[PDB]
Amino acid sequence: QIVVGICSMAKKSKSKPMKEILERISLFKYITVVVFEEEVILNEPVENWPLCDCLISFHSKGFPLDKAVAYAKLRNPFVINDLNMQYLIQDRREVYSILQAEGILLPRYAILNRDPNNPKECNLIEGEDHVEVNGEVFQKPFVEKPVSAEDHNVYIYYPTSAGGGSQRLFRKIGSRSSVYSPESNVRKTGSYIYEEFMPTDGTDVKVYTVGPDYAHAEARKSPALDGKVERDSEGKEVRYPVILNAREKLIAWKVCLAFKQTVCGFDLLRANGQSYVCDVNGFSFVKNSMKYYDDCAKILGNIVMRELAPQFHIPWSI
Ligand SMILES: Nc1ncnc2c1ncn2[C@@H]1O[C@H](COP(=O)(O)OP(=O)(O)NP(=O)(O)O)[C@@H](O)[C@H]1O
Ligand SMILES: [Mg+2]
Ligand SMILES: [Mg+2]
Ligand SMILES: [Mg+2]
Ligand SMILES: [Mg+2]
Repeated sequence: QIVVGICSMAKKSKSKPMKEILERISLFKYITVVVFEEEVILNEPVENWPLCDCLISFHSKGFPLDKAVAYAKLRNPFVINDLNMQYLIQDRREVYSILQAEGILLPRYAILNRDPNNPKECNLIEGEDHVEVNGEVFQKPFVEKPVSAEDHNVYIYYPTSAGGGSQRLFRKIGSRSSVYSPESNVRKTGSYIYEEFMPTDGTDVKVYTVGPDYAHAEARKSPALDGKVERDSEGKEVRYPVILNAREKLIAWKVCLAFKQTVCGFDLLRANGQSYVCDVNGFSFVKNSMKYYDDCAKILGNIVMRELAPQFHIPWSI
């Protein structure tokens, strides 16, 4: 049988969507799924990791990407989500750089790099209602994102005309995804991307690809101006229906290919009659959609069969 190896932290490998999708992939007659134990990933050298013919592997906090890369070099499996690109996905500067090169619309932005080596170096000037970054003016409202994509402490600064202060976003704690601060001055230490605030209807469009020709999208309330998480009478976070237009289906095709991540999530801001990518997250599954589980598993299984059936001498059509 063709072995599909799953290599990620246990929180990811044992998540409900993963388990649901792996169940369905296992339904393919000629595929066996092997899920790598976290103790093995963390503690064993790659020479002892299980064999696989196709590798689905992805970084999250604590994951040794260096080892996954070394495993792939050692065993040369068919890789679903490219491993080296996952270093770049961790850095918002690298993400924005790739997006620009693909001709993908994104917010106007400037990178402020703080090198602690040089103290004479100053590339940001702050005024009451704007910053100047590398000589470029960003009037409030603007967004300030840590260069680390894993750092979810993204701030938004309000104009004096709106009451000033700032909204501090963070990884969702229970009932809140952000909070207002009276602080009107930008952060003094660290490197950041400053970007123009894009006016939307108050929602984010979340896109989930499974290869470049399949994209699932849904909307959620933005944490931008209000941190209170919306919850249904059951208890789940409230989501809204979305159908991607032609332009957006093309954005999805480009993002999937440009980052070499078969399974990829990214965010769109629908503003001023266009759609702007603000964030590229890499490996991401939809939660609580049976149709997504069905489609994702079928697409992945078909990708594996198409690629590997020939060398395994398995009958397979188109
Ligand atoms: N330029 C922008 N204009 C308007 N809203 C923005 C802008 N940039 C980010 N936002 C809002 O702030 C949210 C968080 O920014 P985002 O870049 O997604 O941060 P993140 O920390 O990478 N979040 P996550 O999706 O959990 O990985 C977005 O979902 C938008 O609601
Ligand atoms: Mg099977
Ligand atoms: Mg993708
Ligand atoms: Mg995001
Ligand atoms: Mg992100």
